Amino acid sequence: TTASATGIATLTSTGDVLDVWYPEIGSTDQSALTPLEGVDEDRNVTRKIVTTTIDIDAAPTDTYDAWLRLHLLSHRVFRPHTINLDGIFGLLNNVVWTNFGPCAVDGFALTRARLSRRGQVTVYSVDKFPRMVDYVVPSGVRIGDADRVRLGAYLADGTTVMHEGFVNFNAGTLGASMVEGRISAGVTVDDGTDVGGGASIMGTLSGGGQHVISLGKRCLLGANSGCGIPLGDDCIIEAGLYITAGTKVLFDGSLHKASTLAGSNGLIFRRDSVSGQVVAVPNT
Amino acid sequence: TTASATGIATLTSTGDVLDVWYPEIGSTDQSALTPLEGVDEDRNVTRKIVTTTIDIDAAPTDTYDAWLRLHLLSHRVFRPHTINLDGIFGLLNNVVWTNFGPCAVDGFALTRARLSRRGQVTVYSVDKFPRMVDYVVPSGVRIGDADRVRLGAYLADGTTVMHEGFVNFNAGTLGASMVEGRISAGVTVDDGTDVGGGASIMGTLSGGGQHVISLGKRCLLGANSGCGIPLGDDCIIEAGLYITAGTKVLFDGSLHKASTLAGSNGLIFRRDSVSGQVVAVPNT
Amino acid sequence: TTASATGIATLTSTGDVLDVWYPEIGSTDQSALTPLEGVDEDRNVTRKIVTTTIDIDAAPTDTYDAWLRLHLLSHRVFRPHTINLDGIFGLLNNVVWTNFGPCAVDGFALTRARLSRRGQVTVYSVDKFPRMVDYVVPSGVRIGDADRVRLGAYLADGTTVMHEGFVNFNAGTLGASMVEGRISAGVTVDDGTDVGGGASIMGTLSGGGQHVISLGKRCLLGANSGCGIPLGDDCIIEAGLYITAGTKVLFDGSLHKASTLAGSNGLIFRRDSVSGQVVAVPNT
Repeated sequence: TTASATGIATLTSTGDVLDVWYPEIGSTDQSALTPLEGVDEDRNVTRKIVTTTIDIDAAPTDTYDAWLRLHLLSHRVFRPHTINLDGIFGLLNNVVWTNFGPCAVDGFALTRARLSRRGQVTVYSVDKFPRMVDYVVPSGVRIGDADRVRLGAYLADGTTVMHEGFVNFNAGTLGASMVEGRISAGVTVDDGTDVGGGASIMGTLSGGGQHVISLGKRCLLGANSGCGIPLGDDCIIEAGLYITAGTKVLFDGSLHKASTLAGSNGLIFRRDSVSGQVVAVPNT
Repeated sequence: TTASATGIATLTSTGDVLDVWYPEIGSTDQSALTPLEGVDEDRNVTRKIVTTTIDIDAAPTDTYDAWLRLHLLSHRVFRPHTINLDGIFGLLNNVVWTNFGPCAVDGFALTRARLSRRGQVTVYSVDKFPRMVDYVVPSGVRIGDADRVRLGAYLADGTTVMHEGFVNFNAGTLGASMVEGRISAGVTVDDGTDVGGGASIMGTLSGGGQHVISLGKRCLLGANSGCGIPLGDDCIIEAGLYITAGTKVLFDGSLHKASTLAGSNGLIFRRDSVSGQVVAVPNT
Repeated sequence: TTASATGIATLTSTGDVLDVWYPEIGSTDQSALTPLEGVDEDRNVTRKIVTTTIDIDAAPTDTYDAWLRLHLLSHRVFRPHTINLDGIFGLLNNVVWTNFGPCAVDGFALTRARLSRRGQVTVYSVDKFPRMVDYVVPSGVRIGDADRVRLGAYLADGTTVMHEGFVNFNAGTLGASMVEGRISAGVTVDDGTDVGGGASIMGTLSGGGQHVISLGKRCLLGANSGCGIPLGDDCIIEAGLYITAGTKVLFDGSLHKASTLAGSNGLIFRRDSVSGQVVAVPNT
């Protein structure tokens, strides 16, 4: 699908793209942005209006195109998995995200020294993905510590991300959800889901499919729980319990790999003291 | 109990209250605050001195009264559960907390554009509760990442909140305590307690009482542990173990719901490899 | 070993040292820093160039010496455990880390009021250790939320610290590593290690040796796991499992304290549904 927008890019003297801000999508209005164009000699960058047009099904081909992809997600124009992001890591620069804006990692010590004549320099982050909220604040959301939501995160109207929640790029919520735990890249949860405090969805060593996971509607993951399998609607994972793809769970009298229960609806995963096993039992 | 204070409110052109700062409680001194009064045309708000008087036992009745309640907690004038907070969620506005101060969520894109003529705009948080430290820094405390303590948190002299700790409103510490994990709203811990790294107190799905919990003195919760029951003094929860209200624990030869041990003193909760159970054993 | 550097100190009118910045180590160039020297009457501090020389094997003896020690670590001049830090807690002041720089905890309310005539005051942290990145951005690293890396952290080239990672002082990575969990003071991990999301290394109640731990090369700790024992190379800890020094693990047909396996290479620690035990099995 064709998509396009007008934004303002921050460029180094090499022409490396540190960032592009697209305040809105599909718009032509350049002169909202003209008074931001210019040179910043302390940072050695220039800011320059650009117009970018892409095909969402093609892999991104340069840095401008990568940035527009992430804005399309966080503006909620497109959902996770409807935009091709292949190769995006090779298109984004590592940047020093400061109170004065993006700065190049090369020669930051000189930049810091020059900027310090204007004020205290604070570094928020050093990464290829900036903090979502500094580019897009989507409507109807709360974010308690906005360090923890990357540009490219999709947060549906009605979502709260608590301070210990985290939402990566190409990930997030498809309806109103309470996110107190960690949503890895590619993962989505649906309406009325509560990801409890410190819970992990698709974390390190949770799975071994060639393929990413999601949760359905009204799933409840307990605090400090984890989930490495796709779940359907109305599933519950007990506080403190990590269900990995390879966890053996007792369901109908025998042990089964949790991956065999992928996509189930209405299951409660919990520890069971009488059997000594993780059990999967029907939710009612 | 009657309480009162003089502060400065930030108001939108509708008269919605974005925030009130009360630098001190019970004071009359208006002209410390007069040079802050004014209009900010970029944000479209005005700042205006107010005096607010409340009864701590009555439910709050407007936004000013809500804000004073949260200041009374974080100034440590009153302890958690001695101030009525019923309805507070309906009195607080969702706000965009920026480096230029509070901004309205409605029309933030225009606000961001106007503010950007003065400097880089950074959004810290989008929420109904601001970061405590921007209103009150209570004496004798350390806070490693101050995104993680909400205004309304009560931190006793001698408390350290580590970077992965979190303290909600109406919650916190009643004596000198090390907080490396997460204290939900309504929860308090007492003197010499260590909430270990990533531990959860009263998290999502930890309990099913009609009622909130607390820990006593000198409780030690291991890293990545959890507790969904009130505990007395000198209790220990093993690292990595979540004790929910419904967890079956082996105590005196039989299995009991952990809720039956609510308020105990001197218990160690740990996994036991010879029984395959969570055991509760006497601390000595 | 003798070490020295030129920096700029922030001093209160008592001469208490709030911070020292040493932009580079072993250098004489004072006049890069002269235009920063001065008085800040709102904060009541002065900034003053200093030259500091220490012996890395001697305990630190004043505040300047403490600060240089932490810079030597985060500049990667010396590795964790090659600099004596005994007594450092008594040499560092508790500071209010603000957007205007370090401020004294004593009389902060007056400082906040004075600074507010220049702009919104934001408090980032209140602690004895500042945020590493505001003093040193080491080359070749990404840090998603830079609140979570203390000055004194050693991050090897090629390291990513994700937003829920944390690295204390005198701790970190000895080669390229993915840090998504929490590295306590004194702990190091080596090349190709992945500390999964929310994992804890040497957290509260994980151990009872008189002595700190480390992980070797290519160790994989699952999300929400924990480790309280030194491990060698190529070890794996299952997602959701905490291996404490006192955890009983099944290895060769009998139960052994995990501390007896300290320093092993090529072990996989996982829950085993058929035995009901934590097992340690060979990695291949």
